Amino acid sequence: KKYFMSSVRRMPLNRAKALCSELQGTVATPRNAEENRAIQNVAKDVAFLGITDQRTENVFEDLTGNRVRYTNWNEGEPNNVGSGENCVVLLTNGKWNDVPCSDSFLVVCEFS
Amino acid sequence: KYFMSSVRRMPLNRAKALCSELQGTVATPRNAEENRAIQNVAKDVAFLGITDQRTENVFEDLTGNRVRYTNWNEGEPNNVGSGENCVVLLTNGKWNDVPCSDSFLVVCEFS
Ligand SMILES: [Ca+2]
Ligand SMILES: [Ca+2]
Ligand SMILES: [Ca+2]
Ligand SMILES: [Ca+2]
Ligand SMILES: [Cl-]
Repeated sequence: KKYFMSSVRRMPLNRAKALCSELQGTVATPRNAEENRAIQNVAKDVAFLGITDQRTENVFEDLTGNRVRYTNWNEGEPNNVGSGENCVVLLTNGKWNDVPCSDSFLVVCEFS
Repeated sequence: KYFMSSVRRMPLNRAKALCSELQGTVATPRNAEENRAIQNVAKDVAFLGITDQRTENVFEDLTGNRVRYTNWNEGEPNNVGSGENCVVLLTNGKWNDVPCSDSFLVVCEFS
């Protein structure tokens, strides 16, 4: 099964990726509502998910460039505000929001 | 318990920081079964969450609890040189006490 663990500190996506990979895991990518809720269980505050539309705007892929199916966008999202929000975070209500990849949030790593 | 190994080597302080970052701790085998599980996740010599920093020759986990199960390599623990207060799991599953300042892989443990 997948196991989810949340970080203590906040960091931008690249550092989040490096953290999870240090222990041979990846940034949590929920594939369904059950997994989304499991990530919610460990995330005490807004946290990065392993999803981005960095390749093509409004086409969301996991960090391995594999287009995702399941999404749980908060109402009004994704809105790509300003210069661009190409990363994704899980809000404390379980819904998602696109944010700048350079902004800092907790990270939830995924292992199996 | 779930065990994960790092890919890079680092001293105990950085190892502890790494496991703590994801709310886990450096792996401490409580029996032969856990010892094997940790050995398998590690591809090379790795730190365990055991030290005798507080009292020499009194090995305890990172929370001060004295360890019961031990799997010392023949001749260990020997506290050689100017001292060896940390512990690593060798590639054969046995343990060796080493300087906490030295760098090895780390296996973190989660519940
Ligand atoms: Ca975008
Ligand atoms: Ca947004
Ligand atoms: Ca010693
Ligand atoms: Ca020794
Ligand atoms: Cl030492």
